[PDB]
Amino acid sequence: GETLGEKWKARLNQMSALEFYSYKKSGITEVCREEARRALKDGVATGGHAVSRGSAKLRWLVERGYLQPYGKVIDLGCGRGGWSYYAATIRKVQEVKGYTKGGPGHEEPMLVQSYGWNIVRLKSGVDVFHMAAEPCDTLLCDIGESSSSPEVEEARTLRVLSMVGDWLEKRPGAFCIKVLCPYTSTMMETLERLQRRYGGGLVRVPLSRNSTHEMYWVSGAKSNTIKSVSTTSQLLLGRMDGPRRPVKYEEDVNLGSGTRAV
Ligand SMILES: Nc1ncnc2c1ncn2[C@@H]1O[C@H](CN(CC[C@H](N)C(=O)O)Cc2ccc(F)cc2)[C@@H](O)[C@H]1O
Ligand SMILES: [Cl-]
Ligand SMILES: [Cl-]
Ligand SMILES: [Cl-]
Ligand code: NA
Repeated sequence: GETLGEKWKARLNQMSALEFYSYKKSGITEVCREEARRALKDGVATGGHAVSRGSAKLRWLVERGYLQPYGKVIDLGCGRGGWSYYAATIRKVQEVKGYTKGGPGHEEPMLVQSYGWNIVRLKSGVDVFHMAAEPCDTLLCDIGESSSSPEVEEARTLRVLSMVGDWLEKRPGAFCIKVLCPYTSTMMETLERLQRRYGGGLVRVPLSRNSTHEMYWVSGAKSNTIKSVSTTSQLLLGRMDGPRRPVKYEEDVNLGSGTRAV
């Protein structure tokens, strides 16, 4: 039986360019990035700006208690560093190590001086699938590239989750892991097994675009896998009908400036 998410994906692939353009942000939550983009383009490192939209996504989770970062944070797939720099502002966090592949077509770490920047070490040139897991207190991972093929998205998600398992075996107390494809029958079974083994639960972040079914597996959630995924599928399906709905806005995160004592 085709799941609601698989029905959503088939409809998404049937949309014309114009339908997709109007659908992808219909009714979502967004931060306005115009000020940060201008400041970062002008080389301003001290204005508090987030380096990417990722800081707002992690903020949404942390402010609601979906995880409580602390201690040594490892950020797999850090990109420019939006999760790493947000984590560095958190009182209980004491060290942030981000790893990202970089190279052609992939974002490099951005060096800025938001609050806590001196406890952040971002390393490019690192493929985390070839990296030995190391102990940490908080494990973050934001890897997963969209594909028009749900079979490709499932294969990519299984690859991420297999890799993350090696890190979870070190028993971090807090975690946030992107799940690109939660919506196939096989994926829901896999995620249920992983929740039984490592805990946590799935949450949909409302800053995600309607064009992806990504959910985050986070240590502070506790929810039925099938219900949480199906509720998201129905939400995304419902937004395909009717008029385009307005975007809702937070102000972009401001991460301040200055160093931290450690
Ligand atoms: N195997 C990999 N090893 C290391 N880094 C990788 C690997 N595969 C992908 N990446 C990089 O992961 C980043 C994913 N970003 C992270 C955003 C970050 N949390 C922030 O807040 O700035 C999200 C993402 C972007 C594009 C996309 F298509 C899928 C995910 C990227 O920089 C990858 O190069
Ligand atoms: Cl990715
Ligand atoms: Cl991927
Ligand atoms: Cl929950
Ligand atoms: Na690059």
